[PDB]
Amino acid sequence: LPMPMRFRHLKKTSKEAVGVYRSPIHGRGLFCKRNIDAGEMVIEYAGIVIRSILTDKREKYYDSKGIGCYMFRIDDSEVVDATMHGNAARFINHSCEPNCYSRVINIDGQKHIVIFAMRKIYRGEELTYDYKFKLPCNCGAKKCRKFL
Ligand SMILES: Nc1ncnc2c1ncn2[C@@H]1O[C@H](CN(CC[C@H](N)C(=O)O)CC2CN(Cc3cccs3)C2)[C@@H](O)[C@H]1O
Ligand SMILES: [Zn+2]
Repeated sequence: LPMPMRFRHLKKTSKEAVGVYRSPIHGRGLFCKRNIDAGEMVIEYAGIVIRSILTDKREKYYDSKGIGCYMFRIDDSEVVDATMHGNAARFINHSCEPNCYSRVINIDGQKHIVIFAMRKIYRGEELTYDYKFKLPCNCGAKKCRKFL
């Protein structure tokens, strides 16, 4: 189906497809509640598209209030701040053998970060994507890069 058609009514279907639980990779993670077909649009990384130059001061503010800072870097100029207006996608952990990938899509003039299933994902599995950004990696994959 064309990309703009696939983006419509994710809020309703993502509440039934995924859930947030403790993760053995790190803290909390996103897990699937039912089998997700390969190529399927899982969830949007919801939040506010902000200027990248403002992330340093925004993260400093959040850290000073004891509020966890959830951000997804679009490019050198833009970042999605999911701290206040986010959804369950903000808990997606990194893996060197991910079952998901991130993409910046443009729907009716507006930018959205969406998560796609790279293979069929089975009930109970944690959803992961490759983070592009040393920090030690705990994905546990055979072909682990050992750092994020
Ligand atoms: N494969 C990995 N191996 C090791 N560490 C990982 C991996 N993959 C995600 N990580 C960590 O997770 C952060 C990305 N986070 C994803 C969700 C996280 N699991 C959460 O519970 O909130 C979001 C940031 C915001 N921080 C809030 C905090 C809660 C507790 C301590 S800090 C976590 C990353 O920057 C890392 O520090
Ligand atoms: Zn890894």
